[PDB]
Amino acid sequence: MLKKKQLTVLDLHPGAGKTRRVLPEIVREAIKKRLRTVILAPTRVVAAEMEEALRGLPVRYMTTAVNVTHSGTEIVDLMCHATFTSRLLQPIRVPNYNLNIMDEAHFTDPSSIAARGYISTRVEMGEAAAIFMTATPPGTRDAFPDSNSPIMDTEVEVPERAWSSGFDWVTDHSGKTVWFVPSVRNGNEIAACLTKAGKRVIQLSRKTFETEFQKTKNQEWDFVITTDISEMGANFKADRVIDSRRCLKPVILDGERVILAGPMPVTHASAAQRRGRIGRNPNKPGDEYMYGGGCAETDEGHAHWLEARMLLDNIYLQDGLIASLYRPEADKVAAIEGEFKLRTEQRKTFVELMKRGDLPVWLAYQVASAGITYTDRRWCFDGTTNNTIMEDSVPAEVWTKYGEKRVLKPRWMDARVCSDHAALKSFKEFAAGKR
Ligand SMILES: CCS/C(=N\c1ccc(CC)cc1)NC
Repeated sequence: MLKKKQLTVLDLHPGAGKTRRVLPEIVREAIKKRLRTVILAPTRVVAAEMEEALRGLPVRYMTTAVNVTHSGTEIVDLMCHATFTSRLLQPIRVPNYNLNIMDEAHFTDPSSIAARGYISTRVEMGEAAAIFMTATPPGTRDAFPDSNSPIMDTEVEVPERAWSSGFDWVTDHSGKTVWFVPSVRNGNEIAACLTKAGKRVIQLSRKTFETEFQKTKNQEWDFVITTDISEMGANFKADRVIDSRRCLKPVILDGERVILAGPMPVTHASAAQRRGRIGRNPNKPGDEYMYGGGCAETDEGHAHWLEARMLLDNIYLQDGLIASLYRPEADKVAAIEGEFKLRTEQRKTFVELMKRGDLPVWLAYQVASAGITYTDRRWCFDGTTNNTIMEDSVPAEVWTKYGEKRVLKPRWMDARVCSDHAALKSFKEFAAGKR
């Protein structure tokens, strides 16, 4: 695997030992061969689990999720997928790693797709080797792969709202369940229904993941209600997965707005990953997987692939060349390579709106390409009446940095800035000039 050119896809089934068994062997060989190596973790939780599997080995942890006193002589760096992509975009020089290892290489967030694009392009140019570790490579059509122990698979109607009757099997269970819901708001309703029935529930989503995940180890629970973020290496000591088989899909309409379409079917890769949370202990056969819908290729036309192109167009590769998306996932978007390339100043605004502004990639691009500077928030208020953001059935209001009370009405509407209470609160703070 460890030779210039060559991208290897390590596709062992979920729980086969890619992270705890194969990864340390690869790292030992890389260090023996003096290969400058990067290990890409999807989340800070996976970064912490990787330190445990790699303990002793000289690895430089470029994350605050690990508390290690480095020696300065490490030739292996470990960082999150987003950090790698972020450093590539920023003026900081990123080493030209001879070996690029991506754990949970199926992650569909824009920064993970862009990282795959950049790395596979360097490999195609003959400059580096790469290893993509995932049980579900792009384009997988099997939602029921192998497991460490047999799983009972059952197609059943799964509630997506609070219920009074008709789903006794859900609450009659005496074990631990991980339940995948299509959104934070849908999970809040199911969590409330289960709590009212006497169950102890933990909720996980992208924003709360590190803090709330600790509770799955620190306390006794009956249910974990989670969004699709738990498909990325989140390990639970559970005996059942309930899977709605649904997700929200960001869709760019007329090149002018982003809506959260659906809920709609998950991909086969997402279903296999959700199911893959259980059946991991060869001594506990019979873990259950209850699923409530079929799979579909909902990654085609999904905004994340277009956002990945906006990122790759603004990353230096060599002269005017631009990194292409990883070949198996390149047809998911219809885009011209280079169409989102920004001049140095607008590029800096683009980066700062994502990094400091915490805006979605698509929204950051619309603001930066319009020649608007980072601190100029007049665009949050001068959109059409149909772009009015609503808070509890009434127009949302903020005090501008000037001291004026105004209705939140952005020139570009992206549904992700107000898809839950937390997102709308962060967007209100941005529109007010508070970051
Ligand atoms: C706070 C009261 S309004 C204010 N600025 C303006 C000025 C003009 C207009 C358009 C009539 C709106 C707003 N600053 C504090």
